[PDB]
Amino acid sequence: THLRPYETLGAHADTMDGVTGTRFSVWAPNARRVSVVGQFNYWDGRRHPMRLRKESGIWELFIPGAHNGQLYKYEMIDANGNLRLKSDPYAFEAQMRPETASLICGLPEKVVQTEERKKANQFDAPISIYEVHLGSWRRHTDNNFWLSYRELADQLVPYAKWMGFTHLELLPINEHPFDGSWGYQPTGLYAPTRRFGTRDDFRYFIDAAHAAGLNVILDWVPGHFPTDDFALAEFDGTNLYEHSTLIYNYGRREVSNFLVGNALYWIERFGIDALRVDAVASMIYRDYSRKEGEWIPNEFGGRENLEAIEFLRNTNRILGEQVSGAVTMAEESTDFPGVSRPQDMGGLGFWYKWNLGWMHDTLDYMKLDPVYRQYHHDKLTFGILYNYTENFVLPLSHDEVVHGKKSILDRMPGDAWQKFANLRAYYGWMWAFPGKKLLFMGNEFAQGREWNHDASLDWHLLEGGDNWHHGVQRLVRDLNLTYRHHKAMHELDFDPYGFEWLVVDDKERSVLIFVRRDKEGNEIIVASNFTPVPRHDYRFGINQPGKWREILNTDSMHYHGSNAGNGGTVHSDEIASHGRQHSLSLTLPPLATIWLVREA
Ligand SMILES: OC[C@H]1O[C@H](O[C@H]2[C@H](O)[C@@H](O)[C@@H](O[C@H]3[C@H](O)[C@@H](O)[C@@H](O[C@H]4[C@H](O)[C@@H](O)[C@@H](O[C@H]5[C@H](O)[C@@H](O)[C@@H](O)O[C@@H]5CO)O[C@@H]4CO)O[C@@H]3CO)O[C@@H]2CO)[C@H](O)[C@@H](O)[C@@H]1O
Ligand SMILES: OC[C@H]1O[C@H](O[C@H]2[C@H](O)[C@@H](O)[C@@H](O[C@H]3[C@H](O)[C@@H](O)[C@@H](O[C@H]4[C@H](O)[C@@H](O)[C@@H](O[C@H]5[C@H](O)[C@@H](O)[C@@H](O)O[C@@H]5CO)O[C@@H]4CO)O[C@@H]3CO)O[C@@H]2CO)[C@H](O)[C@@H](O)[C@@H]1O
Ligand SMILES: OC[C@H]1O[C@H](O[C@H]2[C@H](O)[C@@H](O)[C@@H](O[C@H]3[C@H](O)[C@@H](O)[C@@H](O)O[C@@H]3CO)O[C@@H]2CO)[C@H](O)[C@@H](O)[C@@H]1O
Ligand SMILES: OC[C@H]1O[C@H](O[C@H]2[C@H](O)[C@@H](O)[C@@H](O)O[C@@H]2CO)[C@H](O)[C@@H](O)[C@@H]1O
Ligand SMILES: OC[C@H]1O[C@H](O)[C@H](O)[C@@H](O)[C@@H]1O
Ligand SMILES: OC[C@H]1O[C@H](O)[C@H](O)[C@@H](O)[C@@H]1O
Ligand SMILES: OC[C@H]1O[C@H](O)[C@H](O)[C@@H](O)[C@@H]1O
Repeated sequence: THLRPYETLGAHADTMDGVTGTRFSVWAPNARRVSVVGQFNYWDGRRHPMRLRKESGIWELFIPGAHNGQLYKYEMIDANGNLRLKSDPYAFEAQMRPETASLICGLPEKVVQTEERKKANQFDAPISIYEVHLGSWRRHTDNNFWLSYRELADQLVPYAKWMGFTHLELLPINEHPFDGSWGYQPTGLYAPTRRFGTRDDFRYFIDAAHAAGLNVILDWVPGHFPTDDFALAEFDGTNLYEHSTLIYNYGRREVSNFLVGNALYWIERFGIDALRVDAVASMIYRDYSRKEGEWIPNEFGGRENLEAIEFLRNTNRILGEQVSGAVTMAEESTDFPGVSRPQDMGGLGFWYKWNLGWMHDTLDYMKLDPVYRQYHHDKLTFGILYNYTENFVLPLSHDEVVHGKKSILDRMPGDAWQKFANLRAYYGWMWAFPGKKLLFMGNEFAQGREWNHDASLDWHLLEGGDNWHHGVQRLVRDLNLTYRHHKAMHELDFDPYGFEWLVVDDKERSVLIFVRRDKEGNEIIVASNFTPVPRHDYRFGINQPGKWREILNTDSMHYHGSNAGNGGTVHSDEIASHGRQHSLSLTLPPLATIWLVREA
């Protein structure tokens, strides 16, 4: 019953005696005095000094005629007799950057999650995420002004839906004061940033996404305490939200009530269908060793923060009980055990983990010159080995395209034509490899310079006639749309059944072949030739003979590939290859991957 602090704390419309006003409550149990100051009383806190309930530590007071729209603050004298104003930790709407004051409105209406959105999160579901930072995806050209939440509905959602993505993941939209944090250093946890409009424009924007068939993942930030002025730091003159840099005292009921509630709020009150936490490693460790001693099983040097580890665990359980169908995802880098394993098994309790190791391993490989990929087969092949230890998302995130890491396009080897060929052949490996898929805005049309959180994306790359960039984009649209159609590509991602090697070592040629199969037993053959060399009459074993039809060739004219493929429907011919009792002779185009389906 303390899992929706937001439903009662903060500032909410109420009616007393039949006189409309607004009701104010703030948790500040070591204050000597609290007052609401606002427009309604000309920022004079003498007028409306609040009332303390010693039992709970909450200050209360109802102001008549105070209506939503009007800015306010809490002016307290803290526990030590100092004087400061505080912004509402439960501000649902806030002034913009330097202004930093809370606007009064209430909760939006609860949003009920459809059976359709709930199926889209499930492990058997095709899950292709399109990751976006709203502040830098497009801009108005003349102004270089931000697209509003409302303009983002007009543009982003038709564009995400068009491209065939399944989900839409936004970098944090909690209110924060500086752009370059990207939103991962917040101030107002319950307020969507005013950059792009009002709280209800945000609503209108996710409602619009919903209506177009997209789920919305939201980067959630319980890991980074709010360091700035008016934040929570030393909230009532004591260390209230924080511990004696700065970490939340998660062990304290009201703080967990604050943060677990934040999750329910975003899910229940805006209809967000999934939350992700960046940098769990930061949250669950700390720089210094415990110093009480060594009561440490899973040796981590005793810098583990158990208090925080219980928090993630407890949050996942509550989110399971209370809002089933919404899910949570994590990115953790210390190889911590079982971030995506059930809490009961002792895991963190997250549903999917970002597969940072597979992204590191593949890009390195793809980085290399095609003439050396013979000596590094392991980076493609060892991926499957660890796959069944987590429920993985193949990332290609915003973090991999910034700060001196070249764009994903810049890492490819070739002379121009080569250079795009890798990408087209890469993506079609990625989409065929076990795991859900996440891709960051810009990668889809093979942008060339790094992402600039301070600028629109180089959309101009797609002005002009069909070119290399139109080809990466169109391929991706096909990868998705074919990915979504074939149960094989997504049903058994986490079952050893769903994947089987057909050619783990043909190392010299750098050729790799495997299949993905669903629960019925239908298979899809995928073939990648990671060397610029074309390959004809290539032969290898199959489990199922019959008619095989090329459903996607990475190399085709539309993607500005060679356009040279196998031709038409291929029929299996009995020859002995790899002891499978059936073999195929195929064209392995140059720097391209191939996908085959078997015609009945
Ligand atoms: O050499 C001269 C000059 O060059 C440089 O200035 C360039 C900027 O540095 C550079 O950023 C680029 O600015 C880009 C911008 O970064 C990028 O986001 C992109 O803008 C897109 C919009 O996002 C997109 O919407 C579309 O705009 C639409 C709009 O959505 C729609 O509502 C309607 O208004 O139609 C618009 C199109 O007309 O497309 C644009 C671009 O295609 O592109 C920007 C480029 O304009 O380019 C600047 C020009 O050089 C150097 O920085 C400077 O030192 C040099 O003096
Ligand atoms: O231009 C826009 C285009 O959009 C739509 O076409 C898309 C298709 O709907 C979609 O299936 C996909 O087409 C793929 C195709 O699936 C894939 O097999 C591959 O086609 C290869 C052949 O496999 C290969 O044999 C070779 O064709 C040879 C042929 O064998 C030979 O007998 C002789 O005819 O020479 C041919 C040379 O082309 O190469 C082709 C490559 O085209 O790649 C296709 C393109 O990706 O994607 C299509 C484009 O998005 C609409 O259906 C269509 O009306 C529109 O024109
Ligand atoms: O429309 C009048 C005025 O609006 C804006 O100024 C207001 C601020 O936006 C608002 O935050 C508030 O400022 C208070 C601070 O938050 C608080 O820390 C302390 O300094 O008390 C202030 C109020 O005295 O109120 C002001 C206006 O009173 C806008 O920025 C102005 O351009 C505009 O003139
Ligand atoms: O033609 C390139 C074009 O593709 C997409 O435009 C879509 C549009 O989003 C849909 O609403 C519908 O009209 O189909 C169009 C393509 O046929 C992209 O949205 C757009 O950026 C791009 O220029
Ligand atoms: O000056 C560079 C940038 O610094 C910070 O990101 C500020 O929030 C932003 O307003 C400014 O443009
Ligand atoms: O720096 C950006 C450039 O990187 C590489 O040169 C790409 O080939 C080119 O397309 C892109 O414009
Ligand atoms: O498949 C033919 C290809 O051979 C090589 O990759 C060339 O670099 C490229 O220009 C050509 O298109």
